[PDB]
Amino acid sequence: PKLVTWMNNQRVGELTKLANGAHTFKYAPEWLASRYARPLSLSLPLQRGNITSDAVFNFFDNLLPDSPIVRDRIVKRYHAKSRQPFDLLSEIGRDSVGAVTLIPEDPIMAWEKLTEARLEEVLTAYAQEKTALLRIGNDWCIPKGITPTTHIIKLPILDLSQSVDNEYYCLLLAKELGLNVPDAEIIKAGNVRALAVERFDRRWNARRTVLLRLPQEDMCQTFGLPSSVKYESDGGPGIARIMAFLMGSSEALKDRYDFMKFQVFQWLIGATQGHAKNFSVFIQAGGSYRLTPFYDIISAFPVLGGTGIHISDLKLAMGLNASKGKKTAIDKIYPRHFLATAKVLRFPEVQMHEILSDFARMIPAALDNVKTSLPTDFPENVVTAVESNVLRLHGRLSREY
Ligand SMILES: [Cl-]
Repeated sequence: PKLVTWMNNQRVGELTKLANGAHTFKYAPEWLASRYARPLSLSLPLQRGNITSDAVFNFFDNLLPDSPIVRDRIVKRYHAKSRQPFDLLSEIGRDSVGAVTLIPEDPIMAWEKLTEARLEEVLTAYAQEKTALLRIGNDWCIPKGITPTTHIIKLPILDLSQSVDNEYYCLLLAKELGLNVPDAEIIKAGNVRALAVERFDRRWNARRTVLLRLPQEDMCQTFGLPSSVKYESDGGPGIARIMAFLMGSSEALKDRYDFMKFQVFQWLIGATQGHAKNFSVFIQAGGSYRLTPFYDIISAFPVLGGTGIHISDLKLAMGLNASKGKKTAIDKIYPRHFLATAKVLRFPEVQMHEILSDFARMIPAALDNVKTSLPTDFPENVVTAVESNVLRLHGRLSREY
């Protein structure tokens, strides 16, 4: 009942599942002795004894997809012993988010190039269902052994049939507006259209002979919480808890500014799904941390008017301060709410003003610039929907900034 936990080529410790179902973790002495040792999670601090808190089960369970439907698929695909976490990671824990590599108790870089036909096949087998591949030059490949992947691959997902184009667009816009986000590309293989997002939890060495995994954990993990409480309405962290947390980042000022800037950005693009698991931090040597780039960005604008949903129904996953409580409706949110929030969280008014004024003058040019990076077959309705609504909200920044 053990899975050895590795960080690149270093043994970190072991995950054990006792006979009664309890999960425990124990760091390896060689790991702890390193003057550069870092915990697996800020919720699992470095220590010599057996860790038995719920933070253990929660940390590892948060490495898996949230969806029971996706988990059944995983058990079926690898014939996993059960749907239980320990058993799923026994099958797919070799390459996961961050740098944790889980290998059953019972290297050289190598890979296999895939043909367009083969790539189409691989992708047609896949909250949503996502996989990962290794990019070598302009070819998509399957890594061999412990060789890591470099890109998260997402398939189309309320008609969220254009979620691939939606996210591509949002990521391009975020980058154009100065936000820290991964690059992405729309890949076409036969009749499949998927989004390949470059992973920021991976890094090639200078000579390109070794691809390293970078340790990171999302906000539920960092707080020892189960994925079940990822939404603030369920007791999960919101802007206040995360901002407080970021005070201790090795890049406090830049991370708080970036996180606040991103809240304004989600509001402008109608991103209604920015829950706690959509934020992560890199865990660095010694246990210090800093915010990773932003990810999993999708606009709810292209889904408007569909199932009868109006713009008035769009709500931010993490609310802002309101005179009498919180402000969550994108359609009712204005700059005063961001400034009121900045104030109570001790985020400088001058910085909040800069963020608002920068979007005020840059949005129109950013929207035009993004168009050159869209493929000829990009769905116009997505551009139309996001563009018109972003400009509509952007007007509110101009009637003051
Ligand atoms: Cl509201």
